[PDB]
Amino acid sequence: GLMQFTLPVRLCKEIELFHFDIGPFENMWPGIFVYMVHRSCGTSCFELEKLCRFIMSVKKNYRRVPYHNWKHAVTVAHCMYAILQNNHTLFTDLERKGLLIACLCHDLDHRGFSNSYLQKFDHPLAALYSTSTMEQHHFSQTVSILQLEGHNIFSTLSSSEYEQVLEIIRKAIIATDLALYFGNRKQLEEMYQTGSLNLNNQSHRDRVIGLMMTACDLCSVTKLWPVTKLTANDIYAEFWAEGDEMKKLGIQPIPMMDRDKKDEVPQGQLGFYNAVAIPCYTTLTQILPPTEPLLKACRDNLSQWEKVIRGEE
Ligand SMILES: Cn1ncc(C(=O)N2CCC2)c1C(=O)Nc1cc(-c2ccccn2)[nH]n1
Ligand SMILES: [Mg+2]
Ligand SMILES: [Zn+2]
Repeated sequence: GLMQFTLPVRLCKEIELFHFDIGPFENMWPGIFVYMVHRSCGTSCFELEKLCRFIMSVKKNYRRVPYHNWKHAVTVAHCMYAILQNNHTLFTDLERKGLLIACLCHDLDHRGFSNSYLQKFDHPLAALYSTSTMEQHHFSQTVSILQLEGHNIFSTLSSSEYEQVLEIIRKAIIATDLALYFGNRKQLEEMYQTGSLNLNNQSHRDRVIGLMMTACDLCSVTKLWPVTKLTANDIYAEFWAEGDEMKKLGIQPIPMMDRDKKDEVPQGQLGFYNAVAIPCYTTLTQILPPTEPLLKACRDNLSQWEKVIRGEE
């Protein structure tokens, strides 16, 4: 109870900033996550023995893939921490509880293949979940781990509070399906411009949390350029492996996943920043102004990708 998690000074200070990188020391990430729960939610909102066991079961159920791994989990959770600490009073206790866990669990048991590749492979999961295939699976994995003996970190919540947090986590994880992101941000864009946006309206809260989830999920594009650039290699390592697997199924993959179209990557990044990331953090900044540093960082990294194309690196 009187046991506070602490971090060395440089991390103590930098972890508060949107552009924080959690570092190459795997064994520190659990500690970094508990630190963030303790500062964001309180030291009393999870029994440490149950939280510690839950975290390590979540870690065990992430695969050793190049991008969709335990490091991605904790990175996405840190960006959510930075949003929550910069927008203190907007979020309920159950939202702070739910969303950090949502983020940590949001890619549980990812194989490093898209929903598209599962459907074309005809993977069993694609018969069980026709749309948002991996995302329904990640929610299903989250519930399984919550039901392991001694893992139920929500045990001391009322029956209704418990149902509310799992509903928050499910909507949060479903929203990381980027197919759902485009429609969600359009709706939020209209709602904000027309003045109809209302955070007392639950359906509107749900939309805002969906956007926050997209923003945290995409957060490699909001880092120092060397983090962004080197994370991009991991991202493309999964994409090219999927492109390889599409070729094995007899299907020419989209250029994004073709290791033969490596030359097209800089331009594909410009597309991605202009079509997905910049609009995401723009709308998020309008709805939550203290998240402006994510938009600024994203624009700086676009400008770095423009320099790669111009041959200035
Ligand atoms: C940076 N980042 N973060 C997440 C993602 C992303 O889409 N994710 C995470 C899994 C789904 C990206 C990304 O690079 N997306 C791209 C690349 C190209 C692209 C298009 C044509 C040619 C080359 N590349 N189009 N979209
Ligand atoms: Mg995902
Ligand atoms: Zn993710």
